[PDB]
Amino acid sequence: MSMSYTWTGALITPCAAEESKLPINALSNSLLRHHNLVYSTTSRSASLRQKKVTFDRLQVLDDHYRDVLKEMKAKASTVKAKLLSVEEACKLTPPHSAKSKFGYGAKDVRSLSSRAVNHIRSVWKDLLEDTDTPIQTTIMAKNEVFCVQPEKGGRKPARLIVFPDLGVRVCEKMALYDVVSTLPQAVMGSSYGFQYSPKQRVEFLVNTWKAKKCPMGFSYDTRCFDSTVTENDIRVEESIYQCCDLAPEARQAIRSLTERLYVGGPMTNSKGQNCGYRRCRASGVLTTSCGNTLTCYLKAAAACRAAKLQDCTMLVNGDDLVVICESAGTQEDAASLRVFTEAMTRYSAPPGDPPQPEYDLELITSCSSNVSVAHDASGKRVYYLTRDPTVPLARAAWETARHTPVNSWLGNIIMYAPTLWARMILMTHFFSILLAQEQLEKALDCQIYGACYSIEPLDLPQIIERLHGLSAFSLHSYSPGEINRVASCLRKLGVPPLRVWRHRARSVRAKLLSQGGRAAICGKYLFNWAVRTKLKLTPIPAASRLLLSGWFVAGYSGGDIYHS
Ligand SMILES: O=C(O)C(Cc1ccc(Oc2ccccc2Br)cc1)NC(=O)[C@]12C[C@H]3C[C@H](C[C@H](C3)C1)C2
Ligand SMILES: [Cl-]
Repeated sequence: MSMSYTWTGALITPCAAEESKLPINALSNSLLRHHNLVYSTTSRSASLRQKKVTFDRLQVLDDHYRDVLKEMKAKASTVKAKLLSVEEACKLTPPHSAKSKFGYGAKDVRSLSSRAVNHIRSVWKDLLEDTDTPIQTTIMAKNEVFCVQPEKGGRKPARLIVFPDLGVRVCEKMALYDVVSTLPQAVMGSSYGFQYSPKQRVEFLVNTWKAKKCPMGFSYDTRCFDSTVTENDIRVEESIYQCCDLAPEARQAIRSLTERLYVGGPMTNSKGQNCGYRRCRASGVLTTSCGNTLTCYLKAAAACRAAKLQDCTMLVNGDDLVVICESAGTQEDAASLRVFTEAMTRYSAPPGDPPQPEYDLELITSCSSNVSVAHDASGKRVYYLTRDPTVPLARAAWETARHTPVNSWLGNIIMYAPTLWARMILMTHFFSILLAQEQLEKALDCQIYGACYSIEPLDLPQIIERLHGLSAFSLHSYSPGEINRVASCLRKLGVPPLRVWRHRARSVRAKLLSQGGRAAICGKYLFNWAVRTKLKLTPIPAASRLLLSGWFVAGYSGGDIYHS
């Protein structure tokens, strides 16, 4: 019986200028034409999200709960985590990270400047000596682009982001970075979804589905997960971390950061005004992904035991949960789900949209995607993940008409490379401009699982072949449903139908060819689909000579992480 937030009256303010509408770049229209369906959320709607996230939490724990928890601790107690030298942690800080309120900035932290490392050290020392005073935090409204869908009641309010000053953030890395990158995997084995690259996630889903006599799966959408995480949920997370073999110093920091940061604390807007008090999960700390995954898995697994799902498998990614089990008859299934929801609700994690049993894999949506099918060169059946490309496109359009620090279009191209909307529209549309500006060599930033990475377009082919396999360049005969969903979308937004992109693709693939080197290996593999005479595509050598290690290991959303 504790509120997720208390508010003072202070508005959530923006620090910069917030553009809500698409500018009208002549280039933007080379992609999307109905630029009035595209929109970005601003701190103008923050008060609506505030109502949504502010609620009371009732939570009753039980035997199933305690049994699973105990099993988790057991596995946790077999993990050993080290600390991180100020230096080591400083390197994990993104070049563009928010500057500290204490004189220095991101580059100063990255460049191990003196003033910075001195504050970072005073902060660390303060964590060891004071284990009670609530650390201060800032609450900003996020600004993400979407498309207008009248079927949902128009537009959606901006999401909130709550984070601590850069000093603290670098400490968090020193104390927990190694833990949140190892504890998760060790406690929930194969259920931990961040250990998989696209090719592996698909493989884990299909295999698990096909491994059931009469498969039955569902996705469980939790209404505002972060807001439901109770203080006991966070102290429980801590007790799990504490199971690891930690340095007496790392233990004091972890305990101190839990009591002072994670379990809640006060918030101020950009103007330094007292905004409110948080008593639920902070969206912008390092343990956000690890914490949500651990806690989402804990409750879910215990609910499976109250509902009696038969031989079930779970795949968790933060607050995103998908469950596949053995069917017990459509009616018994519907009922096992209602008890599942009832158990979850008791664990302080009610849902938004109530879960619904599904019997067709390709009709399940987890991590905003679904399995679909296509065929490789030798006409073999190949599975891959995809989604409605509306948002992806509406954003790929906004990022063409306004410069953005991190661009999703490159993340989508990588993660959804085998899809047809990514290959015929994204690759085509972008490698296009990266020629009308000669930037095939210029590295660009993008996020994956939260971690930030610097990637060069000219390396996409090797990368893709690594996450999706070589088939991803020769997939044909896509399922009609999919082909149709994309086409339907393109018509909605105003994006030239697939045929137009086929033409553009042949062209682009050309200027890229009559440019040889690497720009021609991209036009060769990334566009072998826009030419009748299809050249033979074989294993890329420079595809092995690349370690994508850090990539798919753990999740770091809101963790202010930068991988190099
Ligand atoms: O922010 C995150 O924490 C985050 C998590 C995430 C988890 C599981 C996924 O499983 C899938 C789902 C479909 C295909 C393959 C795989 Br493994 C995909 C993404 N998003 C991104 O990494 C992304 C990467 C790229 C593409 C999207 C949007 C932005 C840019 C954020 C997800
Ligand atoms: Cl179909």
